[PDB]
Amino acid sequence: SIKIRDFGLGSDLISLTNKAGVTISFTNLGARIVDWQKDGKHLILGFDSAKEYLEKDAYPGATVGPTAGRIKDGLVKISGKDYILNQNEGPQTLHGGEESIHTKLWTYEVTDLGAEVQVKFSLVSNDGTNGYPGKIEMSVTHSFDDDNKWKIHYEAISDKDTVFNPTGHVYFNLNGDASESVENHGLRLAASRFVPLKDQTEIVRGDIVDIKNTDLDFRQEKQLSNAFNSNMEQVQLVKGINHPFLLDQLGLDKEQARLTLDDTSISVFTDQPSIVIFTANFGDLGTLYHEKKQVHHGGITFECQVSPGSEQIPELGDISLKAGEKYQATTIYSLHTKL
Amino acid sequence: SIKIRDFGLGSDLISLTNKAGVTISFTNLGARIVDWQKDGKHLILGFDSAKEYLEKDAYPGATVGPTAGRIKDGLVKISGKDYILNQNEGPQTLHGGEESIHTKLWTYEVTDLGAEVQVKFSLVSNDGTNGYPGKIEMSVTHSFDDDNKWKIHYEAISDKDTVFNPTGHVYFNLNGDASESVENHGLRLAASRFVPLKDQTEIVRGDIVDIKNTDLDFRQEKQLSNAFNSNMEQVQLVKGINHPFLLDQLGLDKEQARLTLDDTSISVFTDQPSIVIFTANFGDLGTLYHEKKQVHHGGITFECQVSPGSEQIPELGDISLKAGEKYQATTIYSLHTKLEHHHHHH
Ligand SMILES: OC[C@H]1O[C@@H](O)[C@H](O)[C@@H](O)[C@@H]1O
Ligand code: NA
Repeated sequence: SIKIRDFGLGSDLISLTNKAGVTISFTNLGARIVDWQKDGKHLILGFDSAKEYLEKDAYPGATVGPTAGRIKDGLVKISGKDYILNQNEGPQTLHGGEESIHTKLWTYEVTDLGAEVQVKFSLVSNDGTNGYPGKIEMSVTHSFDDDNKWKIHYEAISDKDTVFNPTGHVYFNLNGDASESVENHGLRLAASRFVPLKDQTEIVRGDIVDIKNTDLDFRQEKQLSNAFNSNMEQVQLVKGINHPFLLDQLGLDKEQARLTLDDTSISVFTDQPSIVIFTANFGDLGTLYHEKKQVHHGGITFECQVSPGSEQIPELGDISLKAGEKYQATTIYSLHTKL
Repeated sequence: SIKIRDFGLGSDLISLTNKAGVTISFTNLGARIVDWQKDGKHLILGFDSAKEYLEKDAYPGATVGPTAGRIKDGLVKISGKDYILNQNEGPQTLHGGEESIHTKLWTYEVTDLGAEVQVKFSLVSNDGTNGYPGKIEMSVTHSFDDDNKWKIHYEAISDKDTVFNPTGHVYFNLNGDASESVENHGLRLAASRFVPLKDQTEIVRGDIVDIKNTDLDFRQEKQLSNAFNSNMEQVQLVKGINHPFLLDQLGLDKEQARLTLDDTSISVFTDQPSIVIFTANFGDLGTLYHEKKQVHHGGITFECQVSPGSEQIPELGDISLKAGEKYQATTIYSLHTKLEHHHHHH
């Protein structure tokens, strides 16, 4: 079934309940995922109204871009030309700059296919918006089906050469409670390398490091506490994890990662080359979710996209988008319950 | 009372009924007025869903900006610097460029004051959007009261020195039918001069002309047909009216314009210096409004703002906005009955 309701400030809340009784909800504010629940338990983090997002934290579950992550000095070069983007974190351009697409009301249309329901959100990024050449017509399709597969499909077209590399910012918490650390969760991840950060500014350091046999090797399922109790300078630098992991094998068919807690597991699939993992290293902040004080490590993201830092490490890839070219991306979060 | 419902594509329809039974409605898509009715008659032009606006004509009743009208070659000078804005009408920048504010979903909050209800829509124009320095935090408050006054209040603040001169794009048609020309309406307008357009591109000519005693003089109420039937060059150039009228006496207190049809009048008050009037000179385009094919001259706007062309005619004004300086503009449309005797035949 589908239900639509006012989410606050003119935003809407779209909730889909599949054949299994599983419920997922989104909002046009930032084309984002608001909740995901089973047997009355939430699997991800989210607020209860639009205002909260706006007052507390605008990132959770949002579509971020046009470029996800940090860009050193807000500088990108397009067609051999230097362009300076909005700087919203020191000299860096983080998640597209201030007041980005995650804070806009996107238009949308719901398409019911029976076993699957789709919600297509659309937004036009005007040429010059936050320094980015455009215009960029974008759409993000969130769909949910009877197999408990939540999928995100992106598309974009620009009138001019530009840069484009958005991501989905859902935070998972299989504990179903923000006051509870995800350290008890088990993680498996098909990445043998990672991108170290320079320093507390969180810009990339400049190199690619092999994680094989370190506290960050999750090629074999392991509990998070491990990584969390590590003395790796990199873990110590951010106070948990806040890094791009390079997937070993590319392709939407491969389970790139798996988050498990008890009989509940989330599998991640993407056509992207990297997964940025952030463990809600907020320390004492205590943001409130469902009236629950958030704890350091009370959440974890799987941001699938091209690794940030390509400006300095070209090997990472290239986020350019040429005029007329159609950008496409897909990421899937599949839910499974053991028997 | 207040009612809200989905209007399509994610936009909402906010409907107000005052104590007099008059209803009016708005949508967050372009912080725009959708309808205004009296005794079941539409006083304005509007569509029935959000998709219509996007598919047929996105301007009607919208809030347009950041700069209303045409900027020759999309060129503005901001604090000694030249800036080139999005050019969406040939080399011209018309109504802030492509996919401007009128096309966006604004957030909004409703404030019930009893005899008055306010709908405050908000949006942020990011720095550099369509070439405009920002960011610009904007808000438009549409309000309706028990006295039948519909008021629009604009507010804005920029992080950088920029330009700002927005307007409301409502179209009136007292016939309550798009297929009926407004040439049968009576018009009174407190303006002695107007700004002629150079040619079909519609940029300003460069001069200010005195229209007293011409077919464009409405200081004393006259039927619109007088204008429509005129062969004055300017009328012929645009096939009707599509010009800025320089108000003679400024001030929010003065009735600058009055549009009448029989027993109904719409009075216009504003704190702006000019009123740009466009009479839906669409020829046989025939856009469908409520299943009625719109006729040439099947509507009229009163866009209150600083006149367009100040780039070329400095005398018109200064639409610049200094960083940190707060912009405000107020326009009011008031509805009356039997204000005067208007008994004609066309
Ligand atoms: O689409 C509506 C537009 O039509 C043009 O002919 C007018 O000059 C514009 O001012 C008006 O907003
Ligand atoms: Na809504």
